[PDB]
Amino acid sequence: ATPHINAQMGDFADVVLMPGDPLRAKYIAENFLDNAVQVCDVRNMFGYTGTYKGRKISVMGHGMGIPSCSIYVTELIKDYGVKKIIRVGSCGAVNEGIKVRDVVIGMGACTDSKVNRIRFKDHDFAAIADYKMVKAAEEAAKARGIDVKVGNLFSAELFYTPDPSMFDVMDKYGIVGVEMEAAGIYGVAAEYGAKALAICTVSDHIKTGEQTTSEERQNTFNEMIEIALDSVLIGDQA
Amino acid sequence: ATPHINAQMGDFADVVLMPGDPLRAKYIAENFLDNAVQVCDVRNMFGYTGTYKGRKISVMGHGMGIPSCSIYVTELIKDYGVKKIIRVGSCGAVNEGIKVRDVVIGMGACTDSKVNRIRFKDHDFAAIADYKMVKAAEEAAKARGIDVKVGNLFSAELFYTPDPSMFDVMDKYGIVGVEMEAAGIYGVAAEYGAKALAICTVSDHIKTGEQTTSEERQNTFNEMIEIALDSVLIGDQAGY
Amino acid sequence: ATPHINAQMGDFADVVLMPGDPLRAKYIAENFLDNAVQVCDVRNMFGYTGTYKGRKISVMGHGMGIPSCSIYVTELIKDYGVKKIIRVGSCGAVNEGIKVRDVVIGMGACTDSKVNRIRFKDHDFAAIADYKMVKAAEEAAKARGIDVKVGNLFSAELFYTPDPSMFDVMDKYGIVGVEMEAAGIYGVAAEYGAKALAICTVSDHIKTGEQTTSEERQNTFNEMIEIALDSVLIGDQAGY
Amino acid sequence: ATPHINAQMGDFADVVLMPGDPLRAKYIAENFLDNAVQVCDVRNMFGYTGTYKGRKISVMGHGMGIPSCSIYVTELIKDYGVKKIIRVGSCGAVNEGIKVRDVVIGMGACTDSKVNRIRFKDHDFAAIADYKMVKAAEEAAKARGIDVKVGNLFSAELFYTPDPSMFDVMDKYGIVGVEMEAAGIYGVAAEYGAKALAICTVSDHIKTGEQTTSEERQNTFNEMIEIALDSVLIGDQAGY
Amino acid sequence: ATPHINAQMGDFADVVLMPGDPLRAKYIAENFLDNAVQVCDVRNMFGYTGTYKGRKISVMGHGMGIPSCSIYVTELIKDYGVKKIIRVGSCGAVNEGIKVRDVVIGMGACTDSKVNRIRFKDHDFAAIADYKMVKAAEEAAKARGIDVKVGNLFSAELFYTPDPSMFDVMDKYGIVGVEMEAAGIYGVAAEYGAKALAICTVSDHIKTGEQTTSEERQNTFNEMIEIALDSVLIGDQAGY
Amino acid sequence: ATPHINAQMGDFADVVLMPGDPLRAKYIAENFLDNAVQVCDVRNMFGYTGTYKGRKISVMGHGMGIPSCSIYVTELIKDYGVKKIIRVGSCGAVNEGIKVRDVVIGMGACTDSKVNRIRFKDHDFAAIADYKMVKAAEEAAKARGIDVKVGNLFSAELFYTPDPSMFDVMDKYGIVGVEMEAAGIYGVAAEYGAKALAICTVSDHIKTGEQTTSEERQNTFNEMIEIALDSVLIGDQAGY
Ligand SMILES: O=c1[nH]cnc2c(C[N@@H+]3C[C@H](CO)[C@@H](O)C3)c[nH]c12
Ligand SMILES: O=c1[nH]cnc2c(C[N@@H+]3C[C@H](CO)[C@@H](O)C3)c[nH]c12
Ligand SMILES: O=c1[nH]cnc2c(C[N@@H+]3C[C@H](CO)[C@@H](O)C3)c[nH]c12
Ligand SMILES: O=c1[nH]cnc2c(C[N@@H+]3C[C@H](CO)[C@@H](O)C3)c[nH]c12
Ligand SMILES: O=c1[nH]cnc2c(C[N@@H+]3C[C@H](CO)[C@@H](O)C3)c[nH]c12
Ligand SMILES: O=c1[nH]cnc2c(C[N@@H+]3C[C@H](CO)[C@@H](O)C3)c[nH]c12
Repeated sequence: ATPHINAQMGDFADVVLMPGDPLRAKYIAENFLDNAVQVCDVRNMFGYTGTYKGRKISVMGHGMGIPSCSIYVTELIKDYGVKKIIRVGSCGAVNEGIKVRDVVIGMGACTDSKVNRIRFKDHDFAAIADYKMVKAAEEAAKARGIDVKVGNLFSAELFYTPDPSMFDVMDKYGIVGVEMEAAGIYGVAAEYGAKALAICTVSDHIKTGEQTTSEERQNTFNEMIEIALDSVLIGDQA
Repeated sequence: ATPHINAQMGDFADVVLMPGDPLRAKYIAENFLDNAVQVCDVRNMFGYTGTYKGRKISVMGHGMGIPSCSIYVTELIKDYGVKKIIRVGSCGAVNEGIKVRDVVIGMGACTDSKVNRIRFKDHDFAAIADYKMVKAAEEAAKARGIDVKVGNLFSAELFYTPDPSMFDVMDKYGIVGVEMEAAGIYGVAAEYGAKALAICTVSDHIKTGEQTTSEERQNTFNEMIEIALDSVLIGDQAGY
Repeated sequence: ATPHINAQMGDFADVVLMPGDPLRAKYIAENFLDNAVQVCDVRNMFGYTGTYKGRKISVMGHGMGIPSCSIYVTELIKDYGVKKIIRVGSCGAVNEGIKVRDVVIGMGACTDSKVNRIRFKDHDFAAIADYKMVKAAEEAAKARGIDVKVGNLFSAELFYTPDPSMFDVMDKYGIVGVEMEAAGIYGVAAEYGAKALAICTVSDHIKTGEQTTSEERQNTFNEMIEIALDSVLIGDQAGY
Repeated sequence: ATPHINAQMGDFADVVLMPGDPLRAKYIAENFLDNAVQVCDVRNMFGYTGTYKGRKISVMGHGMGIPSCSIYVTELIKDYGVKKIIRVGSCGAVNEGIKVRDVVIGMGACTDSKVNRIRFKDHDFAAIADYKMVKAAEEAAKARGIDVKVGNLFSAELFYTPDPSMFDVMDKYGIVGVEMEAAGIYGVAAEYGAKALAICTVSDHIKTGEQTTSEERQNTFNEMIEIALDSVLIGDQAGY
Repeated sequence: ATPHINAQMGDFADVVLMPGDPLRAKYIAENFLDNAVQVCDVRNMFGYTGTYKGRKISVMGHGMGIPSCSIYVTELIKDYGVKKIIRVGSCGAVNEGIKVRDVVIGMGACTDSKVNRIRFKDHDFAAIADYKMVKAAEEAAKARGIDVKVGNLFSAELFYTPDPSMFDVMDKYGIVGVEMEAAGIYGVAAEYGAKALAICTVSDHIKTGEQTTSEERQNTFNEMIEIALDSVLIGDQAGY
Repeated sequence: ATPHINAQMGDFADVVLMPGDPLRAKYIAENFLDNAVQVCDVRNMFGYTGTYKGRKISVMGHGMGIPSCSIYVTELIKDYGVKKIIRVGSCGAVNEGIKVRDVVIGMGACTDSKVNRIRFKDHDFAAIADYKMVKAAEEAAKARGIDVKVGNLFSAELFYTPDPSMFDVMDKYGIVGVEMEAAGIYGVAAEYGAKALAICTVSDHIKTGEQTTSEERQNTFNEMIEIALDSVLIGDQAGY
């Protein structure tokens, strides 16, 4: 066991879906997997393993923000043999053409965190997803007739930002959604030589102020989950 | 409600103890407070309000790392009228003379986060506790005969750091414990005009490799909790 | 006319292939395009427009390094209506699994340049290609039976670097090739609302020392050219 | 013996009061210590040793600015065996409720200098005073009925700042005074394993433009001296 | 041969004039040198060697921007035995009193590039010319009755800058011209132990918007060439 | 009067020589100027005005380090009408061919200070001397048969540096002397539109350990004083 995960090697599948909300992981396990079993619950950070169409798949919360998800992702990779991480998150939109409930896929993630500069000799690391995982997710979406935008996320350090003018800069630069984790997840994946992807559902609009309820974020973002799960199967086939 | 707390204004006391672990907050509420009631549970981040020797006090988890605790601390101050935050955390020691289960108090907190540079025009903001809160914590510890070191914490971004040589730099500079939150909490406190303090129990020795179990971290760090709660009463005194 | 391009609006197609070397552009126009006409030659930076399998396409050199290519790409987009840029470059390999003449596609581009920090309030801009352009290139490669790797490039400021230890960091982080341009091109595309992709042919192995000749770089990297041109046709398909 | 101090080991007490102004050091020695003797004068930077209530105490100027004071503080600690440094300085107020002649105590010191980034791998070092020294000064002030604010100083590089908008930022973040030294002194004390504290008298109001005369700064800031001296005796107590 | 220069040792003189434009190099070689022969042409980057009043002199393009010119200048110095580089460039004026066709000499060059930080442990390297080269050029100009301003250039990374407000900062600080190369050439010269100088003719006024044609930049900036060539002879003198 | 200078407009000449050490300023005034009178003495920072060969000249200490000298030089320029500042300092050598007592001239000054980044939007300001002042000083030296090196100083923040490996980088980049002021003085001069120069006598060798005494630094660096004063008269010449 680790300080953060009360599980043993083998308890996780080699692919893990990760929302920041452990109650969304519970929702995913109970409603999309067969034979689901809870495998960890330290700090209430619930993780589960079950099967989807014959395929062993895990789902586990990562908490909010880069330093939180970095602990969980690093442990899964280095202690539990995990090969692929798919973050299944929420995000706030800054572009007028991107609506609440749209699904976006972060091929890259910008950030105002220092973590990748710490890794990368204070130069610019382009925090990117694994291409084949991006392609598999886009393809899974198309097959279900779900529209997705593939582009840059922005992984924010401060949800309550003292610099809101930066949202306009994000919009100008084509950022598809604001969250707080992907750039960190992609940094860990590169560091440890694993593969990662972040898929998010727009849960609020930073410009219009439109919101979803805590309950909707927890229980109703089903399209991203279907896309994520199908993309796992597509990945196995190639 | 806010996106992260399903409570109403008035539901929290004006002072809140905050461990990173919502199960530690549950433990504190159930074992140290009278009249305890759970006031929130979004994302499993449990928060409670009760009384300690008659004084209304809340306790709530803040999650791990600066971006997480910044969310919760900001909301408590700006949305729930909270005046004082006492982080009751764990930490790793870098100094050979600081032992697992030692209690330390962060008058200041160093960090490798960018959050305070973002706030402070890319200059060095010294992330500090409120002085009277520090003094009250130290004097609560003295009364109970619990030894404490008061000094600099280091709030790390990366628990699994790619730069372990930094630990010896921290030690050379007198850092008393490594955690992942205080510098962010002190930044929010200054930005929003409130007061904060971080008190931590050493749960790991970073030099030797010693690590307490998950369960120990959750339910057995009683000294810091006693100090924290007594410090609230001390700090309430007229003219303290 | 601009200071760097003596051409008229309309003289370029809405897609432009850009090698660093204006003589590689000449090679491409003369050997891969039909009815090519030279449209510019300021500073010996040759550009041409012709057709490929009926589709109007331009090819123009961008010189070496981020500041050079930034000028040409910016002008093409803002002054010449160009919508899509495909850099067709060379690069150095840092991974021993990657060989001279391998073709790599930069879905992202790391850099030690300050240009994106200048644009992006000193934060980390993830300099990325347009996804549909990456997909079209990878599919064009497959249709030709050409192996490719899709990953991070590193756009270097100093070819003669004072810090060769950085190559090992690049390799550890999975950089598929070192060049000097993509991160700048991707920054311009995003700043000006256009689309870009960099495909490169490995021309040097930085670990082993293998180095192709100038003539080889100029006239013999055909596979990347084939992939770029084919990818334009794929990218044109309605609904792609 | 050192390039900046023409004294011998033993000439300084283990506690040194340090104003920036060597003439304020002379004022202090002549008016607050008994039997003070001058022990150094290189570069006109006067230092003295005498007794206060029989207790050996030194006072010596440190010049203006982080690089100047760092030289002197470093030498005192590493070459003259000094254990505690109490800066007795002036400062400019940025908060309207803070007045000329108010005494402030720097539990922390923010800065726009690069010196601590140089020491601390380019991370944020929270430049803090020694806690017991803060507490002793605070308590000495209360015993004399002198109000003091305990909080963050801001140690500035440029007295004539090109960025006066930063003063508004300091005020919003609760900075109690602007001086030019504490963050550097605190950085030295941590690097060399000693203890330090900065106590300052407000000599300038940065918002209103009020400025005391050079005469006043040199010979009339008596309260901070009384507090500093009393705090030495308080801090000497075995179990303090 | 190198990947950028198809010449051998001995093909270049020990002093090389370098415009960014290889066609300006051709112009110089054809009209100001005797018996100029073309010694390289890779990537269309023309270089020539002839004589001026019997003295062996080379002229070669360096392309646009710091990363491009760094390649060529580094190769000339380390692979071709070159001792002195004289950039003969264009530049944009930011001062009202500096006019198109004025000749300026960069004793130093500011920059927004990261290259010298990369070289100089992230500190500030003052990118400066060789003093005697500055003196020879200034004296050559005076002997010709040509007025020159000697001061700081600014070597820009982005010609199409997203921060035009920086031009006013340059003007306030006395920058005599903005180009894109000098700070990088000066860093290479210092890194490799050679000597360099940048002399530039104002081709654009950034404040007034006035411009010259590409043809003018290429074929008509004669005063800087005459000054540069005269300065080589002056600088050759024993005891200069 | 200012808080740092107890003099009135007119008390200073329009050129001021400035050592860091106010006792060296006294020495210069008493032994090199005619009819010198002391014009200021706040914080023991002695300043004087007299004549050299009939020319009105001032000499005043600036203290140690960039923040200290920035105060005095800024006041001299903006409050006392000063046009030219000649720092007459000491420095440490890092190159094995530069010896104690050699005289060097800082045409540029590198620095690890943040001051010019603060001024210059976080870019690289090349902190340079005024060209005619450098030329006049070099030519004054030659006329006295005094050999001088003209190049980059390094203005250090931390005399007791925690990074002595930086000295090798300085040597590799051709730094002629290490002091603690020039880069600051040059930035002030540029900010306020005045002119400055730093001439320094090597007072110790950072590589070999060789030193000079406090008394030698104060009273025996005559060559640099003679050069500085002579350079004033040369610089006054019409048309120089
Ligand atoms: O406005 C926003 N800023 C930053 N992140 C988010 C997200 C995505 N998640 C939600 C959660 C903070 O609410 C953190 O894990 C990032 C939704 N909306 C926003
Ligand atoms: O070894 C350590 N490194 C960094 N932080 C901590 C802490 C403090 N908390 C505990 C939790 C990570 O275990 C995060 O909220 C920071 C205990 N031990 C260590
Ligand atoms: O070894 C290398 N380092 C950096 N870039 C390149 C490239 C790519 N191009 C080629 C050209 C430098 O030769 C510049 O445009 C970058 C090939 N090899 C290397
Ligand atoms: O207005 C101010 N700005 C910055 N520092 C100070 C100080 C403190 N000291 C005084 C002295 C500059 O006068 C230097 O040692 C810093 C007093 N007033 C001000
Ligand atoms: O307006 C300008 N900004 C930056 N550089 C230049 C130059 C000097 N050269 C010209 C060329 C870019 O046109 C590049 O090599 C730098 C002339 N005008 C300007
Ligand atoms: O070794 C050295 N490091 C930095 N500066 C100096 C100097 C020049 N002055 C002397 C003085 C520090 O002793 C400060 O004003 C800079 C001489 N030697 C050294």
